Amino acid sequence: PQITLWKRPLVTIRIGGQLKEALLDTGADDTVIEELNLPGCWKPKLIGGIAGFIKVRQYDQIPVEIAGHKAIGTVLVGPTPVNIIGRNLLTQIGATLNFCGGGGPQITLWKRPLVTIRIGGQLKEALLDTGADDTVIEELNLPGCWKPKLIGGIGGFIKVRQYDQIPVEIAGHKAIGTVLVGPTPVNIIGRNLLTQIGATLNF
Ligand SMILES: CCCC[C@@H](CN[C@@H](CCCC)C(=O)N[C@@H](CCC(N)=O)C(=O)N[C@@H](CCCNC(N)=[NH2+])C(N)=O)NC(=O)[C@@H](NC(=O)[C@@H](NC(C)=O)[C@@H](C)O)[C@@H](C)CC
Repeated sequence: PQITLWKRPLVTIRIGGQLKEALLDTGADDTVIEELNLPGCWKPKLIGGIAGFIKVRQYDQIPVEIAGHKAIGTVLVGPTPVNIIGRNLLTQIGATLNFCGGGGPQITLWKRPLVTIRIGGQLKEALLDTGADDTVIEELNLPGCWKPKLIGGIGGFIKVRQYDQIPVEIAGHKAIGTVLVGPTPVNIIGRNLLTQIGATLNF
């Protein structure tokens, strides 16, 4: 399918025989699913996100059907806020990110989808994250007014400053919208700006 990003990219998956809903997440290295039992052997791991680390169980070589497309790979199980399909399995199903519905750059997901952005006069690197509602930038002295906000994900919540109507050029494509500023470990471009540049998921 071709999937636009006006709403969260939620799909049905089948894993262990069970149907579950999960988010297609270009900003996730790995696939992480809420607590459940998987047939077999696992090992403990820690993984990180916007707001810290959590402990998970790693299962290897697990068959997963994602909207009808077959994958077999690593699934992490633990207290994730949302079930997420990460790049380890998105690559198996042939998923790419495409600008302007395919006329613009194609970005494969073998490595993190990092691109150059321009914001407040400054050039920065940022991750294109289909699993982020909002755009979150590293502490930057933007002039202007703001409101407090808290945003969540793996590890909990962080406090940020919400600025509106901020221009953000992404790989040469102009966007303008809300930007959240705070201590994120990676600059994140979320769906609020990805939609403005005609970014789609395709497989
Ligand atoms: C789970 C919640 C939905 C997915 C998540 C994906 N964001 C990326 C951001 C990249 C990091 C800042 C992510 O967490 N990636 C993880 C996913 C876990 C994974 N293992 O793949 C990752 O790739 N982690 C690497 C990063 C390295 C960690 N550090 C280290 N190894 N030293 C890893 N392998 O652990 N989205 C988010 O966290 C966003 N949350 C949301 O969009 C919504 N919040 C919630 C709770 O649903 C909305 C209501 O705010 C944040 C940014 C706010 C806008």
